[PDB]
Amino acid sequence: HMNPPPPETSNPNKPKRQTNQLQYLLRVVLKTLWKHQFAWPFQQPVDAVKLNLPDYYKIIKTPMDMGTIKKRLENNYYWNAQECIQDFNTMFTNCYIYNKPGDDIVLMAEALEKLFLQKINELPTEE
Ligand SMILES: Cc1noc(C)c1-c1cc(C(N)=O)c2c3ccc(C(C)(C)O)cc3n([C@H](c3ccccc3)C3CCOCC3)c2c1
Repeated sequence: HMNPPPPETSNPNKPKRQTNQLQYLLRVVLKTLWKHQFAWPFQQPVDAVKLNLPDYYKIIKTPMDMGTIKKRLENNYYWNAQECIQDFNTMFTNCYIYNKPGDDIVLMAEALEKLFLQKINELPTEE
């Protein structure tokens, strides 16, 4: 079994705009989650080959990780903040679907999600 290529993070055909919400998602949300004590497994795609998980990419068809989110924000890949919020939600839901409730990785994802939800509640109004 092989890992798939990582998610796309740049498309120069996609229109680009800088908004206070997108700036907040990179400088505040992504930065805060990146620095969390439990963030390291979420900083790059699930390495199914290294971890010998041949079923991971049979179950998870929409993989997502924070390394991908960081690059999509830097590349102005998202036109609206909701597309970015969806990617974080996909990353958390993937972890919950693949792993058993109560497993260490799930507890780590739940701690990151609690922090994420706190920062999203503080999402600034569109300027
Ligand atoms: C995120 C995420 N969501 O679902 C999974 C599935 C993951 C996910 C993603 C990755 C990754 N980015 O490659 C890694 C990862 C990378 C390297 C290592 C080494 C070789 C240093 O030991 C262990 C790793 N685990 C463990 C695991 C290994 C196998 C099964 C479950 C957990 C976790 C690590 C945190 O402490 C609880 C155990 C990962 C879990």
